[PDB]
Amino acid sequence: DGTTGLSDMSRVAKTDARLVAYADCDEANAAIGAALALGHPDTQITDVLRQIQNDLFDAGADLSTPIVENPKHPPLRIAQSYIDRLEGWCDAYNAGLPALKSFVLPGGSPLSALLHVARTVVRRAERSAWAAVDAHPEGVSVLPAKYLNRLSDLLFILSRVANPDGDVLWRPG
Amino acid sequence: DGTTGLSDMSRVAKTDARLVAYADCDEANAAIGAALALGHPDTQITDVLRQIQNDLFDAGADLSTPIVENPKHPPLRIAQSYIDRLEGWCDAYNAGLPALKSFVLPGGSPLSALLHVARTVVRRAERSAWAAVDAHPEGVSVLPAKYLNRLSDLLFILSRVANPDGDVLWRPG
Amino acid sequence: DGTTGLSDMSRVAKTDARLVAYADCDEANAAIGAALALGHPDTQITDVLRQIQNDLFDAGADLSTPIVENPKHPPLRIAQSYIDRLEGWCDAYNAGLPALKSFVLPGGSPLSALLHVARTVVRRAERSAWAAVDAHPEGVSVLPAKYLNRLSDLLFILSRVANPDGDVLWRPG
Ligand code: B12
Ligand code: B12
Ligand code: B12
Ligand SMILES: C[C@H]1O[C@@H](n2cnc3c(N)ncnc32)[C@H](O)[C@@H]1O
Ligand SMILES: C[C@H]1O[C@@H](n2cnc3c(N)ncnc32)[C@H](O)[C@@H]1O
Ligand SMILES: C[C@H]1O[C@@H](n2cnc3c(N)ncnc32)[C@H](O)[C@@H]1O
Ligand SMILES: [Mg+2]
Ligand SMILES: [Mg+2]
Ligand SMILES: [Mg+2]
Repeated sequence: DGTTGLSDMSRVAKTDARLVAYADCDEANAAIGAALALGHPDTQITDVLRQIQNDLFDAGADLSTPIVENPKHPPLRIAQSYIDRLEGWCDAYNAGLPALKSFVLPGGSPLSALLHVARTVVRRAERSAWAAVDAHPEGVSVLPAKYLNRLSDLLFILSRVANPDGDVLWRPG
Repeated sequence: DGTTGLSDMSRVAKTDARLVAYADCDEANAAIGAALALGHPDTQITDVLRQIQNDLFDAGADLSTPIVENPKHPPLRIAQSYIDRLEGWCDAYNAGLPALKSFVLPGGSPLSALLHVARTVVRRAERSAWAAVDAHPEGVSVLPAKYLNRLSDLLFILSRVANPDGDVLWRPG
Repeated sequence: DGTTGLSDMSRVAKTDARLVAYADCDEANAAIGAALALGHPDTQITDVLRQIQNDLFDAGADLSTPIVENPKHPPLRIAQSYIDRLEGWCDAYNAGLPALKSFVLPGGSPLSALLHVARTVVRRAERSAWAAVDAHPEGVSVLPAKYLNRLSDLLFILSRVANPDGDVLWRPG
């Protein structure tokens, strides 16, 4: 006990950096599910987020599958197209937003507040994904971490779109 | 400052593995409290979850109390009966559920979404509980970690029971 | 990739203890935003929490700014006045509360449940803040960690104020 398996049945510590990486993707997936279930976004944002939840499972499958020279069967890996899709969504959803000069106090709607929670969890997942690469520079792909990086940018953008209180700004004083 | 006490007044780093373990049990307890307060489960599931919250405090008391040869007064420890009770709940609640072939996108009801959040926090708590044992193989009991392990199985089962959207499945594509 | 910048443009690992500290302040800020957006506290508690969200950004700016002998421009730092303000709020809000003899099961209202979630995240942020100091005893200030320490005391107090189920107590049995 205290051990479990990767996608290739390889035994691993429940403390393992790869497992912590795709476990945090799970936590991020749940956080996005909470934003959907309690924030009730419009149908278009709902479809975007549901697609991200699908992507996050693709990222966890990538992280749970060691990189090998020639595998038994082709592995599921994140690709740059995943990230370019997030970039496209960022541009579209950020186009109507006014310019931001300072930090925003997270909150507002249930949807915007929960998108902020998901943002911070996703960024925690990203930190874990980079720690997985640091531990296995040759065995772990960096695209999962790069996908999580841009996802937090998108979640921040969507949190602003969804906020009816507008941008409540941080006054350093 | 930066130090605190275990159950025996022993001084400990606020970074300590045992403290991180029972602190994550606290976070898991709060997550379950959110599922209750926002998901409004039926009275039967409410009683199950409230009992788990009670168990989690028993687990934290176990984790905060070093194992010693003969203690001043008898310690509160998790027992196999705690875990067998969770196993019994898993079987009962999983009996009516259809067979699952793939991963589920967390979400659906407020209750099912928040049970997914609690699931991922509990699994984070489990990882912390195993790290506590690794650091003190002789001083920390493994039953807290084993209880958290099966609790995440139950929370997954309950999340399916509570979901009115059924199982929204991950399409790897 | 896998690197980012502190407030002084210094390059840093996305695993860095200082970054993990002010990232957890962000997560705590979001958690408080969720309590506001879903718990709908009265106007007075709303103003207290919004002020704390402002303080947390001040703490993150402190943590992201290395301590130096004579800086280019004066840094934003947490002060004892921040903490004394939290102490004042604790006393006021705890005055009407009955004496507590045991642990409370987190939950109750949406507000009180989410204040418990925020409490546990803030305590996680505190642990991270102390780890930042341990890593840079001379470069990181301890007042951010001390502010987070007392904030968790206040959030516990407010969670009791907000709970309509009163104190649901842990029975170790
Ligand atoms: C990595 C991993 C995860 C990671 C990341 C997964 C991801 N993002 O892709 C995380 C931590 C998120 C995870 C979570 C869970 N997992 Co998991 N996981 C694994 C693992 C190791 C690899 C999965 C994978 O990525 N395969 C790669 C993809 C491409 O394979 P695939 O073509 O989709 O085929 C998979 C599915 O059909 C899946 N599957 C088949 N039947 C079932 C039934 C259920 C309920 C689930 C969830 C999956 C499942 O298993 C196949 C092989 O992986 C497998 C064991 C293994 N060695 O394969 C366990 C495994 C799939 N996990 C399992 C379980 C139980 C779960 C959890 C319910 C644990 C929990 N209580 O929280 C959750 C469910 C989360 C959710 N939303 O559905 C079980 C499912 C079997 C069962 N009926 O008990 C497995 C088989 C391990 C085990 N034997 O206990 N897991
Ligand atoms: C481990 C520990 C926890 C851990 C795990 C606890 C668990 N799962 O059992 C965690 C991190 C979850 C925790 C949380 C908190 N704790 Co604590 N904790 C401790 C500790 C170290 C041991 C508790 C224990 O498990 N005892 C074993 C069981 C079997 O003992 P028991 O028979 O139940 O007797 C206990 C209770 O009566 C309890 N108690 C007595 N009066 C009060 C009043 C309050 C408000 C609470 C919460 C408890 C409490 O203290 C007795 C001795 O432990 C004690 C200090 C110590 N050395 O005992 C502090 C202690 C109980 N904690 C304390 C506090 C303040 C809290 C928090 C409010 C901190 C916060 N701001 O979040 C939260 C409350 C969480 C909740 N839902 O109620 C205080 C309570 C005293 C007070 N009035 O200020 C103590 C005494 C430490 C201190 N002096 O500051 N804690
Ligand atoms: C530390 C830090 C944070 C930390 C802690 C911040 C804190 N608690 O104070 C955390 C992790 C919380 C954080 C979060 C984010 N940050 Co930040 N962060 C930094 C950083 C390194 C220092 C900020 C600071 O504390 N300055 C000290 C205070 C006193 O300075 P100030 O007088 O307030 O001046 C600042 C503001 O005007 C701010 N600013 C100016 N324009 C904009 C626009 C936006 C959208 C934001 C959020 C801030 C911002 O930048 C100035 C210089 O820091 C800067 C880069 C740098 N080297 O300065 C990036 C920076 C401010 N962050 C940035 C971003 C993108 C974000 C996030 C949106 C990331 C995300 N996707 O989650 C979130 C927003 C969180 C929120 N609620 O608003 C950007 C903003 C620029 C832009 N338009 O893209 C910067 C400039 C880095 C970058 N170039 O990518 N960050
Ligand atoms: C926006 C600012 O937040 C910090 N930063 C960058 N990436 C992350 C992450 N994944 N998690 C937390 N903080 C991060 C850096 O300091 C950056 O400059
Ligand atoms: C279900 C899959 O999730 C991983 N796994 C097992 N236990 C945990 C845990 N506590 N936290 C996160 N991931 C876990 C293993 O890879 C297992 O096979
Ligand atoms: C109240 C009890 O909780 C533990 N404790 C103290 N500070 C923290 C923290 N920031 N996070 C988690 N647990 C903590 C100590 O054991 C203390 O005695
Ligand atoms: Mg980034
Ligand atoms: Mg398990
Ligand atoms: Mg404290």
